[PDB]
Amino acid sequence: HMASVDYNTRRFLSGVSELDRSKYFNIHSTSDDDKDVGKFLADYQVGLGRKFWGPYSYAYNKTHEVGKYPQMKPYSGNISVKRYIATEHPYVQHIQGGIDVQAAGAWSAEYYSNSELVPEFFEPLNEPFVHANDAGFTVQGQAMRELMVDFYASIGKHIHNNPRLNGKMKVIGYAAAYPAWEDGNFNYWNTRMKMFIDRAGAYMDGFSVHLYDGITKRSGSNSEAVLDMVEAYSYIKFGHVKPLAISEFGGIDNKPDDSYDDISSVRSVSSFNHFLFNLMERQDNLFISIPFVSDKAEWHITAANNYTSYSAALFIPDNPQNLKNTTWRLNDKKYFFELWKNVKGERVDITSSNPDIQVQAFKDGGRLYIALDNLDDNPQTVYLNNKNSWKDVSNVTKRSLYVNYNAGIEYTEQNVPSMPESISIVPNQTIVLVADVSSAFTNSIIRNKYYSSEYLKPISAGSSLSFPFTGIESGSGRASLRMSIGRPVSASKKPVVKINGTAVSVPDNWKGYGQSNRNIFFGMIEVPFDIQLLKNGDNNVDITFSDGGGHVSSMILQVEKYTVS
Ligand SMILES: *[C@@]1(O[C@@H]2[C@@H](O)[C@@H](O)O[C@H](CO)[C@@H]2O)O[C@@H](COS(=O)(=O)O)[C@@H](O[C@@H]2O[C@H](CO)[C@H](O)[C@H](O[C@@H]3O[C@H]4CO[C@@H]([C@@H]3O)[C@@H]4O[C@@H]3O[C@H](CO)[C@H](O)[C@H](O[C@@H]4O[C@@H](COS(=O)(=O)O)[C@@H](O)[C@@H](O)[C@@H]4O)[C@H]3O)[C@H]2O)[C@@H](O)[C@@H]1O
Ligand SMILES: [Ca+2]
Ligand SMILES: [Cl-]
Ligand SMILES: [K+]
Ligand SMILES: [K+]
Repeated sequence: HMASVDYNTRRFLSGVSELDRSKYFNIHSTSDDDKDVGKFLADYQVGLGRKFWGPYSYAYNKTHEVGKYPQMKPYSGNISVKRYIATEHPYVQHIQGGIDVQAAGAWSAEYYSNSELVPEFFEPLNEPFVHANDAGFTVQGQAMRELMVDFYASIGKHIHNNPRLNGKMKVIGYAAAYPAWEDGNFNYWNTRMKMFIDRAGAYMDGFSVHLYDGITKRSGSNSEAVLDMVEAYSYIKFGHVKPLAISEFGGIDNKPDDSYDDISSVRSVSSFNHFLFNLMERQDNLFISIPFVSDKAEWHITAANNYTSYSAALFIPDNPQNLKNTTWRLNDKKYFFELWKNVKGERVDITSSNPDIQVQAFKDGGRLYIALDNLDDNPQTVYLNNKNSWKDVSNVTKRSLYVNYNAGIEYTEQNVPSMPESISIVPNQTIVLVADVSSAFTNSIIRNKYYSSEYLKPISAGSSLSFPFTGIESGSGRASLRMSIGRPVSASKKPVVKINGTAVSVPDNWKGYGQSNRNIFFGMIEVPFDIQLLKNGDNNVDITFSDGGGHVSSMILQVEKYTVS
C-alpha cells in the first residue's frame, strides 16, 4: 500500500483549501465560562459546541406550560453571534399534541431577535423521531414525526423572515439519531429523512445527523453512504446540496448504564479519528462537526447516579461529593486534541492506494502536517512517496494515538531523523507527522463532486441502471465514482461499471469493515478510474448487477482536476 504527498500542489475542496479547525476540533459543550474548561480550550485550540437550551426550555421555565410563550423584554440593539449549536430535548415540555406550530415558530424568532447574543446554529429538537412514541405524547407515531417536522419548518420560516436574524443564525435539522436509511427496503429513508427534506427542507439551512460506532461501525463506508444520500437527494430537490452538520460523532460502548469509566469511556477516541477524516473531505459542504466529548457534566453527578460522571465527560472530579471545592482531572480524551494541536494550513495533494488508509496533508507556511488513519482490522504498511524525495522537509516529529480496547490510549511524540520510507499503522491508531518545509506551489488540484438526477434505484438481476451527470469540468488529475448501495449482505458488491461506455475495474475493498454482522450492507464503495474517460459537460455511468434486490442509493462523481488558482 502507498500514500503520496505533493506539498508543491495546493488542494481545494471546491472553493476552499485552508483547514477550518472550527469545523472539527470542538467539544460538545458551551462551558467556556468554566475556568478549567476555558483553559483547556486555549491550551488545545478547541472551539464550541452544543447546549441543550433554547427558546422552548426558556419559555417553559417562565410559563410552565408547553406551547405557551412569555413576552420577551424588547431589545433592538446589535445581535452578536456565538459559535455553537443550540438544541432542545424532545420533551413534552417543549412539543406536544395540539401545539400551535405557527406560534412556536414565531416564538423562536421573537426570543432570538430580542437577544444580544444568539447561537450560530439552532437545531430545534434533538433525536426527535426515536421519541415519537413516548408515552407522554398525545400524538404519536407518524403523526408525531410529521408534527415534529412541522415544528422545524415553522422555526426555519420564522427565523429567515426576521431581518434581524436572517443570515446570522442557521437552522439545521433533524439531529438524526439512527441514520438507517436502508431499513425496511429504504422505507426508513422515505419516512424519516426524505420526509424531513421534503416537508421542512426548504426552510433549513442544512441537515444534521449523529454518527456513532458501537463498541457495528458507521465509520468508513456506511457513514460515507449515509451522508452521500442526504447530499444526493438535496441536489435533486433543491438543485444544489445544502451543508451538513454532524452535531454528535463518536462511539457508544456496549454497559448497563451511562456512567464514566477510564477505560471504556476513552474507546470513543478511535471513532473520533475514524470519522474525522471523512468529515475533513466534506469541509466545503460542512457547517460544523462536534466530537461527542463534553465537559464536567456536573448535572450527572447526583445521588441517584451514585455520584458517577457521564460517559462523555472530559473532566472528572477528584471528590464527586464536594463539587464546590474539588479539583478536576482532564481525562485521556485530551490526547485526541493533543494529536491534532497546531494542525492547520492549506490542503496539499495527497493520495492513498488502500481505502482503509485515510490520509490528509496541510501546509501552513513553513510547517507540513501529514495524517494517517487505519480503518482496517489488520496492521498495514504504507509506503510514503514524494516526487521530490522530501528534499525540502526536515525536523520531523511523529505523533501517534493508539486506542487499545483493554489498555486505553497510548499517545507518543517522537523525533525521527527523516521522513519515513514506510509507516506501519495498526487498527485504531492515528498518526500525525509534523515537519518543517522550506519550499512554493507550482500547481493546484480542485476536487469537485457531481450529482445525478437519478438516485434510490431498485436493482434487478442483469438490468442496467443509468446515471446521468451534467456540467463536468474534465481535465487532468484523478476521478472516482462514489457508488452507494443498500443490499442484503450476500448480494453482489461487484457490478459491471461503465464510464461513458468504458468498463472499469470495481475494487474488492472499501473504507472500513465488511459489515458482515449487519443483515443489510449500506455503504459507499469508491471506484477510481482514469479521468481521461470523462468528457466536458454530460457524462453517464451505467452499472449492472448480476443479482436482484436492494438499491443503488446514490451515485456521485468525484473529479480532482489540475487548475491554475
Ligand atoms: C444527548 O445524548 C446523546 C444523544 O443525543 C445521542 O446522540 O445518543 C448519544 C450517545 O453517545 C447521547 O445519548 O446529549 C447528552 C450531552 O451530554 S453532555 O454534553 O455531557 O451534557 C445529554 O444531554 C444532557 O442532558 C442532561 C439531562 O439528562 C442535561 O439537560 C444536560 O444539559 C444541562 O442541563 C442543565 C443542567 O446543566 C446545564 C446543562 O446544559 C443546564 O443548566 C440550565 O442552564 C440554563 C441556561 O442555559 C438555565 O440556567 C437553567 O436554570 C433554570 O433556568 C434559569 C433561568 O434560565 S432561563 O431564563 O430560562 O434561560 C433559572 O430559573 C434557574 O433557577 C433554573 O434552574 C439551568 O438548569 C444535557 O447536555 C443527553 O441527555 C442528551 O440526550
Ligand atoms: Ca476495508
Ligand atoms: Cl425512528
Ligand atoms: K447565546
Ligand atoms: K433518524
